[PDB]
Parts: sequence; C-alpha cells; structure tokens
Amino acid sequence: GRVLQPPSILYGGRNKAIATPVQGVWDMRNKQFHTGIEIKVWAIACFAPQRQCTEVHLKSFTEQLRKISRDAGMPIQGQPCFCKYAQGADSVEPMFRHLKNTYAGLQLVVVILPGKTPVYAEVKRVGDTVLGMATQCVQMKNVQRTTPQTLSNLCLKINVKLGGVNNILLPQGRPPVFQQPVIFLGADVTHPPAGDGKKPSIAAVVGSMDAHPNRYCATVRVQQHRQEIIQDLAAMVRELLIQFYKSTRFKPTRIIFYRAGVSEGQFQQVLHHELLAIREACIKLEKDYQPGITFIVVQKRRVGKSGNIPAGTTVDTKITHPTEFDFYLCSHAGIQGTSRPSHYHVLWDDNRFSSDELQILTYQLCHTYVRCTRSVSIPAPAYYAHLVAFRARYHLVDKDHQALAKAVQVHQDTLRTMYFA
RNA sequence: UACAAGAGCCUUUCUGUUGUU
RNA sequence: AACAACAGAAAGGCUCUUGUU
Ligand SMILES: [Mg+2]
Repeated sequence: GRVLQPPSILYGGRNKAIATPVQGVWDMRNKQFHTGIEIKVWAIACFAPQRQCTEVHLKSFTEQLRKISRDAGMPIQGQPCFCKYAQGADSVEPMFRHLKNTYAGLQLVVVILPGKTPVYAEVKRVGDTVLGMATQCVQMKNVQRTTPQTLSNLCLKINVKLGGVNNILLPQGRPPVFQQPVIFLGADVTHPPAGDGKKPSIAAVVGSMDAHPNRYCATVRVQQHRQEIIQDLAAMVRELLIQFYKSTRFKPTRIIFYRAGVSEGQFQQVLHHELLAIREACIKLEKDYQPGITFIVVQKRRVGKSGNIPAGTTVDTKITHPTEFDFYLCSHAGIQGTSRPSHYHVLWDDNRFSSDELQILTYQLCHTYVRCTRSVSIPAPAYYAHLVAFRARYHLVDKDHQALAKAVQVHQDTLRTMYFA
C-alpha cells in the first residue's frame, strides 16, 4: 500500500503559488488560478421560489462568491448582466435562447435549483446540445447558508467550464511520458432502467488535448438496449484524434484508454472487442500510424475524523493478478464512512509502461479532477466520461430506435468546451 | 445539482446450485 | 435445457440521512 507523493499542484496568478495537498485535500487560500478567466458576462437563473430564496440573499451570495473568486484568481468583473427568476422545465429553452441572443460572448449561466427536478435535465439538454452553452447549477441550500468550501468548489467548476485551467501539475514533476505527445481517453456506457425496450444505452468517450492535461473534448453516441460494448468506438477515437491535431497542432504519439461502466463477469468479451476497436481506430487514419496502445478499465470498487485510508495509496500486488497488469488505487480520503480503493486493469500493454509510472500517471490524473481541491477515486478522464454519459442521459429525456443520437450530439461550440465537469 | 457514504424497497437481468416430473 | 420463486457478486434505479476549518 504505497502512498505516492501528491503532485505539487501548480497555481498561477501574481504569486504563482504551489499547493501541496495535505492528507489528500489542499486548501484554496492565497492561491490564484493558473489560467483563470476574466469572466466578462455571467448569468443568474433562479428556479427556486422567491419565498424560500430572496433577492437580497441571492445578491449576498453573488457578492461573497465574487470575493472568493477574486481571491481565487478568476475575476468576475462587476454584477451579472442577467439575473432572472424562472420555474418549470418547459421554460428553459426559451429563456436560454433569450439570454444567448442578448449578451454577446456569453460564458456562464448560474442556475439555482430547489433540490431534484426535471429542470436540471432540461437545463443541461438545452445548454449542451440544443444551444451550446456552459452552465453551473447549484441547490438552494448552498445559496443562503454558504461555506467557503462551497464557493471554492463553485469557482473550481466555473473556471474549468469556461476554457481555462484551474491548476496544471508540475511540468518538472510530471511523469516522463509527457516528454512525447500523449492523449488520454475515457469511456463509459449508461444503461437505462431495465424493462425499457425503447430507451437505449449511451456510449460516451472524452479525450485530452494539451500536454498540460486539463482540457477534454467529448464524443457520444447511442447504442442498443443493455449493450456493454461500443460499435463505433473507432470513429469516436478518430474524431478525437482529429480534434487533438486541430486544436493543439502537434502530432500525438501515445494513446491511453480509461474504460468505465463495464460489468466484472464479462471483462474478456469487452476487452476483445474494444481493444481491436482501438486498433482499427489507429489503422484507419494513415498507413503505419501505430501509437502505443494501452487499455485500462477502472471500476469504482489513522487519517482524518473517519479514520480511513489516506488519499494516494497504491496497491500493486497481493490482491492483484500476476500476469495481467492490474492494480488498485485509493486516492480519496474518507470524509464519512469508508474509502474505496479503485480497480484498474491493463492487458494491452504495447504502450510499454512501468508500473510505478502508470499509477503515478493515474494519481496525478485523479488530482487533475477540477471540481474539488482534493484527489478523487478514479481518474479525471474516466470521471468526465461518467459525467458526459450521465449528461447524455439527461439529454435523452422527454420534457427513434438508435437514431436518437442526434439528441445526444453535442453542439459545435461545446464540442471544445469541458462542459461535463 | 461540489465530494464521500450508508440502507431498505419491488421490477428484466450475471455466477450457478438444488427440485416433483 | 426450459419451468414460478430463489443465494449472492458485479454493473446499471430511486430515495433519504451521516459533515467540511
Ligand atoms: Mg458509470
């Protein structure tokens, strides 16, 4: 159970501070964002009732959020140009298309949601596919009784939804594989509630762009009922590779794959299909174009108040397969309950990797998750695959067959935007 | 709908065993 | 083999309560 050193997280701003995570979580005090966005225009969308969420309390939340953000290196310049109340899921598309066609260069819409409602599903469906926006929805309990960590997490998600980098790793502390170009992919499938013959399954992959890996793009399609494999995975990887070359202008050499949402009992069939699928992904672009292929499937399955595993523990043997390159990583502290050391499986190893380098890469990727200043259980790309699969699940909702992947196809503006996080 | 948990609940289902014929 | 009801695991469904410096 080797606890790897957490990455000395590189922040920016006037100080260029470096955050060292202590016990798996680092504070955001006196740390400006590395690539923070000067937020030109932003919007406030209240769906909570005015009885239980007042204008003065919303303005207090806006002011204190702006203070936390200015301390965070992501400045919001002035009061929001849009601050409207609303209600109902059916009143989302007209209001969103009203706010798009009023403020040019619109960046972020903050949406206030009283708990669980179809308003979240319609808000995400309008923002990510129909119109092409970036939104940040938060509950009512976090806009009157707010904490510094709540506003910090809000600012963390807002900074990454708007094209910037919250925090790079150390370029001197990054693993040596970044000496050559790399791309990191993450895949996940969402199945509907069973007995739904008309509701299909969702296959979603995401891919990293830059050599300072904090930016991802998505590609999602719709597949048949209860299918744990992707048919057109090769087209997904090819489109992601094209987008890599288009947005970064340097030729990739390595390929990493982080498969998620796959049952344990039938790993061999999924391996057999998707490995060959990534192979025809590589050989259907140019002759002799072979990157180093590796396939890692990851499956979400003292210290602190709860007394749990410190964030960063790596297990390489004694519970693992001898010949197969599989290992466990527990990279999240136990806030309440127990922490679950994640399982990681690599059979395709032509990417030729040392072990310790590979769990260092996955641990720094876990730290690269942008929605919290703490390491998370499974890496950032497979998280973003999970949230984009759940996002397409919110996209395929009411308020065909497999010709409904026009409803899970992301807009052109948002196809670059890290909207799922 | 920040992160990490826990349980019960009834629907097709993955590993199969037992069983009147 | 199928057979109504099964023992669980794993993936996928809810719902809540357990807190941050
Ligand atoms: Mg999943």
